[PDB]
Amino acid sequence: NMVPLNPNRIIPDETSLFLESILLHQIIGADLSTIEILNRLKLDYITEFKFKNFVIAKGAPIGKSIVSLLLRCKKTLTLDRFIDTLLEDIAVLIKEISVHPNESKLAVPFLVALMYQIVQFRPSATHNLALKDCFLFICDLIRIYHHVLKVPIHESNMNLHVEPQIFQYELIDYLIISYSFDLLEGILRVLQSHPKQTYMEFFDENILKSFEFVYKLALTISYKPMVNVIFSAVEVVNIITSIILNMDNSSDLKSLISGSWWRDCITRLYALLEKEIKSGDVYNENVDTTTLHMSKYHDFFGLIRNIGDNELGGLISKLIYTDRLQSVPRVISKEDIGFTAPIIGYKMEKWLLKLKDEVLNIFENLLMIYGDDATIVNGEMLIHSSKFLSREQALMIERYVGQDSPNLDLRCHLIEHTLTIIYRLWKDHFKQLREEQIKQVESQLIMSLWRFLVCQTETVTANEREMRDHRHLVDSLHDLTIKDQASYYEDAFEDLPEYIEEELKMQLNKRTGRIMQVKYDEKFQEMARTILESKSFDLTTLEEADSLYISMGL
Amino acid sequence: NMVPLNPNRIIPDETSLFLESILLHQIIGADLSTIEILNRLKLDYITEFKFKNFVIAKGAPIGKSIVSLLLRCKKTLTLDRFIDTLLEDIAVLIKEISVHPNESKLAVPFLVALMYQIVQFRPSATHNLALKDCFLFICDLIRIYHHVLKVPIHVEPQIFQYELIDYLIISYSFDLLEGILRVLQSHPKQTYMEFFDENILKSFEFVYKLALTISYKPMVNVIFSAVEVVNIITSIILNMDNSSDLKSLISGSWWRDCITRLYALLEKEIKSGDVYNENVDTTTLHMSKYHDFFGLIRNIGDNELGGLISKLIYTDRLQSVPRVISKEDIGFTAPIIGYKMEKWLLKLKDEVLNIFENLLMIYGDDATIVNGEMLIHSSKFLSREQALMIERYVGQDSPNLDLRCHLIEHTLTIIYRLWKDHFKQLREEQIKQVESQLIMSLWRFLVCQTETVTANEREMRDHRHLVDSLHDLTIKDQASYYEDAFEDLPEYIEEELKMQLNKRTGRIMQVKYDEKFQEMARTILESKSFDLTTLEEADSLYISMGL
Repeated sequence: NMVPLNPNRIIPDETSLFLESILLHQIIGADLSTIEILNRLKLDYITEFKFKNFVIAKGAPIGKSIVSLLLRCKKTLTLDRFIDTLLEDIAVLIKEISVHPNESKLAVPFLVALMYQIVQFRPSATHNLALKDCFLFICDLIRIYHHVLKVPIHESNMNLHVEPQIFQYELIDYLIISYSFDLLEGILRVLQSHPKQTYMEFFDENILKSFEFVYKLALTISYKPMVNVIFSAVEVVNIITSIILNMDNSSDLKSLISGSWWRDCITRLYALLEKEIKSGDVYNENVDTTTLHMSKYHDFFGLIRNIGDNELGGLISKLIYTDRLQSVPRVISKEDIGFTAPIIGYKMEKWLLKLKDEVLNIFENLLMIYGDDATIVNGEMLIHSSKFLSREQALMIERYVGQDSPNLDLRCHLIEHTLTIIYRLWKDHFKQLREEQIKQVESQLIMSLWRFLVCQTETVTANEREMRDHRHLVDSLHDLTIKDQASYYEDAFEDLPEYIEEELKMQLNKRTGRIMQVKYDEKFQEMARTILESKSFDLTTLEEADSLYISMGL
Repeated sequence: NMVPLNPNRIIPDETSLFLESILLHQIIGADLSTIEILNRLKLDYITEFKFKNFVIAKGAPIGKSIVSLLLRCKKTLTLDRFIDTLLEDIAVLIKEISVHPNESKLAVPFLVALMYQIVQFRPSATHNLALKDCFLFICDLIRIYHHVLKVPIHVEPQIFQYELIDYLIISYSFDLLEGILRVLQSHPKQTYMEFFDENILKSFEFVYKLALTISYKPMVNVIFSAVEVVNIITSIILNMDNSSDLKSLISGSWWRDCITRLYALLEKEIKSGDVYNENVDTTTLHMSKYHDFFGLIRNIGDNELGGLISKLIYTDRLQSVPRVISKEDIGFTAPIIGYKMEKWLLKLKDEVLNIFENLLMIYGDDATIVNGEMLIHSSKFLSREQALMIERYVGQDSPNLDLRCHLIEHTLTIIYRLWKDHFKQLREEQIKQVESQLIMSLWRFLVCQTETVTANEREMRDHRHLVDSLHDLTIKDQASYYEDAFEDLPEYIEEELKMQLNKRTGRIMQVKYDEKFQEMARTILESKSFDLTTLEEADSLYISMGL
């Protein structure tokens, strides 16, 4: 039963694999490895930089120097040390060509991207000090680029959108921001999977405050934000909360994070959830931020996620001359970027949908961070939460079913889950909710519960006769998915073994029922019922709960 | 007691450290990661390139595709297959730029430098098939550059057009042949024969015929490269136990057609005072303003063009054509470079007579290559350099005195083994044609038998203070820097130092030679394998020391 030592192992040098995954590293749509995009850039307003042998001479491609750095500190460090050292060095570079307001700072985006490829090449050994370094670092960089993150909601008269149609530097700023927010996500991840015996370090008031300023610059309630940064900021909020739970000695750091500071998170995050999605004009200047757009004028994927078309990634395939040592880079253009494939809008909206899954689940995570709570959840996480829950009931009904699009099932699963969030709030966090706010939203609460309730008996099919017709009229997308998973996307789900389609006929059927407002899992239905029929609090008037229920029975 | 273990044995991969060396490739003076060097090589004319996935276009740098390969080729290929893939792909590059006379070839020099980091990376790892092919592809590139194949001996007036391009790549490519065959040498003594292909040896015979250019001024970096290639062949010969097979492949015509130009080499002069001077050619080893630098192993001395190798790639601009490497913007403070060049060409002459004495060893029996013409020229070398040393290289206070001593003593070994056993080639033609050289090679070590020269400690120390001052300052550099127990000595180490130095400078003086060497020039006369001197002539030399 020996498992033999292989006396001639060939075990990789992961720092070497890293050196590779750097020198080859290419952003989505680029002509070059983005490292080489660096490697064709000399800049004339930094004659000579050094931090620790990183001379970007007066005649150096910022690449030339950065790749050379990869080589030097490759010879120097071991893996964790090299992660830390590229962090520090590439950062202090990002500063010295970011706080230098007259030079071509297009190294900076891919430098941040390099932060990303670093931290998320070896999030195993990356460590708190340089984590916070790059974190706070590009945070202050985003405070450097106050202009784009805070551009007037509609350019009020005086302010004009007469911009040089320039995703050129628009890319520079936006790219840095989103890439670095994804780097914040990955830093949270190194600590997020890091042992929770050691969670008192990468949390500090400086993390919080830098994020204050940058979060507020991105979720610009007064100006016209962009959806990559909105995604990214709310994702950072999300992982922040994830660790607010996954920190064991939680009371101390929950004291450290200010209650008013989560509050200033969630004012803007409720603001988000109440901002909406106008696909037909998502690639056009729409209404005052109540229309998440990610306009083609500022449009690429992002790093742990690909929401746009990344059309402007193609113009990164014209980002530099690719035949010239450019001093300032090749245009990317806001006008050129963006009847062709509204699947573009559909996948991006499937994101924004998953975004609001993130939002609901991290609102939910807040719900857990406090069992006994404070100003962030003061019945407001019933007000705004159930307001979203009922807004999505009303939208799914009034349009989205029949609108019968890719969104349907994902949205219905996640808003029934936000129903469940309402449920556990109204049961365990039932302690907080006081009269003033249960009166501000008695409406939403009671009738959202009532809507889900008018279903359980379901005398229609209770089977797969023509509720499968419904599975075709709306769940046709998930029918394409059952086809695709059985024919393309499962090693075993070809030649079904006859104990699974017996289940399919009803399971996918109640999936499309949850799409079409009915036949939610008995779990779901009694969740919704018990939220309302909890007579322990007179949410319902006992003499009229009969008039309520008699829409179904009871 | 027991040897201990390790929880996390963290071995960098062989290819990991490979990319280390490769990416940070650098050549003395080429100040860069030579991969980056390559990154500064765009080629407009050729907008179409692809061997094993080698995309290249107008403003698309050779190096951009070099990094491309290096990187994904690490995860694709293994150690030696990585080597081979680089060899063949970057060799297709070598070619299609070489056969592309319209473009300039700044690629091939550092491409070949990359080829060397490859080649050197390991002997055992590197595989002889790949090594085989690399040399063949270099020969194809030389055929593509037929116009600039050799250095034809006044359009050339301080203008480094193709001199810093094709000719620079020629020195690089020649140093590549050299190190290629050196890693072949290092390959174990069992598995040469696949390398031994008359394709290989004929192509080399041609490139040697182009390097030791007797009729056109032969660039000395190239001369060194070629003679070292010959040394490598003769060494792989001494090594392949089944040497009969390799010797069957190497034609007697190959032997002759090479060793004859090696004679024409060993009898070109070594003259420091004019080494870096293009004056009397076919004698003085020029390599002056025209062209001097390292190549791929050579530490030619200053490496004057070294920093210019970096100055070949802009390292500040994308260049389609080479950044000017100035030909005589070059260096010059004091001829310690000429002194080390004397020592360098003296190690070249050493390599020549070394493979000579080495073929005299293996071909101990009758040999069409142990013809005694060997006797003639090699004994000429012996007596000639003996004369030069005792007549001019005395008082000269050089380190090169030691190396001329090496020359004479080693050619003594050669002609002596010729004397002792291998007269089966010899006839009276060579006997009387060179009897003076042999017999006086004999007496020069005979007369040393006095042993009353030193006999003491007050005189040879001063003799070295006189002439050996150089190697004395070097034994002091030794006592100070280059060894370990030069402190609180056991009273034998310093004594050995002084005996060795004293006998050493004596050996510079052609007196008090190693008594083994005294006998190993006595026995040729006194042992009657050949009675050079009759009884009416032997005493005529016996008188010159007493006897």
